[PDB]
Amino acid sequence: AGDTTITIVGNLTADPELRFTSSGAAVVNFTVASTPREWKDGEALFLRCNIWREAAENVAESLTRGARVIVTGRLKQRSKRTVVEVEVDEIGPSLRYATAKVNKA
Amino acid sequence: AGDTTITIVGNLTADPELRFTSSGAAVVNFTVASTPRIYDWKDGEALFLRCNIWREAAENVAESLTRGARVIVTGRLKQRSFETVVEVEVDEIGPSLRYATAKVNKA
Amino acid sequence: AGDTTITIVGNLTADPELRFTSSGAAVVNFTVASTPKDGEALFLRCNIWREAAENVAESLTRGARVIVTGRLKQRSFETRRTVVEVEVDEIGPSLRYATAKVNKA
Amino acid sequence: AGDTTITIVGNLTADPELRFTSSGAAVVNFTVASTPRIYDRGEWKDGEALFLRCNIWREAAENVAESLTRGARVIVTGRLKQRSFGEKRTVVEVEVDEIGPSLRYATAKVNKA
Repeated sequence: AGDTTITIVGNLTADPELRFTSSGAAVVNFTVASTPREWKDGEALFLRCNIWREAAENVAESLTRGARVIVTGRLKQRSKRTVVEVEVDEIGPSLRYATAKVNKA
Repeated sequence: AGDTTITIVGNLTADPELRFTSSGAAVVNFTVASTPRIYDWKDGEALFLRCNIWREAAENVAESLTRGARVIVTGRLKQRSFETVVEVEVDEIGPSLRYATAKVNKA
Repeated sequence: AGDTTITIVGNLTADPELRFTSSGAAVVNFTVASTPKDGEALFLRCNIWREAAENVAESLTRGARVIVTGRLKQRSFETRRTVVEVEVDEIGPSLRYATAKVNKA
Repeated sequence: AGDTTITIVGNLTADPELRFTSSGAAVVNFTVASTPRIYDRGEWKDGEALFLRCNIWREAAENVAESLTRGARVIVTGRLKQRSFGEKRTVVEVEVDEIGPSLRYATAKVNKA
């Protein structure tokens, strides 16, 4: 029934925006700034991603603005206007230019 | 220096419209209607992704595909300026033989 | 859990191997030759079943350029090992260098 | 011209193994244990574990060695290569492009360079 999956590597434009909903389900919305083609150049891409629950909490606690992340999910369309968003499936900080102490839970 | 590659499986919303550009390069723009099936089964809302395929690959698509067609599309996400949108820079495309057959003609 | 999905583009090394089971279920096994002209060819084995399998067998032939999606799987030939295969989910002929007449079912 | 990029999510089977080469250029080899969760009747079912060998080079390799440990849940992107390991057997590996720790079950203190 058709589907989509995407992987992107980019930087958070700002610190993780935490909130909750009527359930008590943790929601974070953040944008990844990715610029294609380090040599040459592209035209910056801004993708909005949404991550939910446990994962959302951990994201908020761990990542900050400018952070270089690796994101996976599907594409989703927002609502007379449409916008493409990412239903984050997994996300983590790229260890290409950084280190991290990891804490299991 | 991030980057972003995507793969989608959908149906063309309409026959491929072939066009061109200042250089000569054939250009085809089309939309893929993809409807993800969720956990609960449930068929969540339809997605409409615009895809651009250029040069020869574009020509072949225009010749081969028609509306309704179930396709398999790979590429990268790109933004065009508003005042914006997300589009696919198709890298490869082809008709999913999940519900059909095809007579393939190399060049 | 874990994401083991993959998409690949290559050519079929040979005409697809149709075949059947006690059930009467169709199984095709074929190999995709992909070269990452920086290279060194990669040979992935792919298995596709039922209806889709039948369609492939009828449509595709050796040398064919295809677009394949599925998950990596690991199979047994464990002597003195394990091999990686693709559980094809969707497959089509890449229109990059060819045309095709579609005919839905 | 072929496309062999892949993304996987799994857990390191063991602590990252750092080593170098003729150059002094760093190299890490590790394995990711991924187990897909297959659906039939329905009801979840796991399914046979996959073990993919990944190689990551240079500064990224150093960072990995310093940050990650065995059991760690990672997100790896890269390309599949074939090498030559019945006498000369062949084995599919990942040329890691980008890697990081999945924040799905954990937090991390990130520190740039």
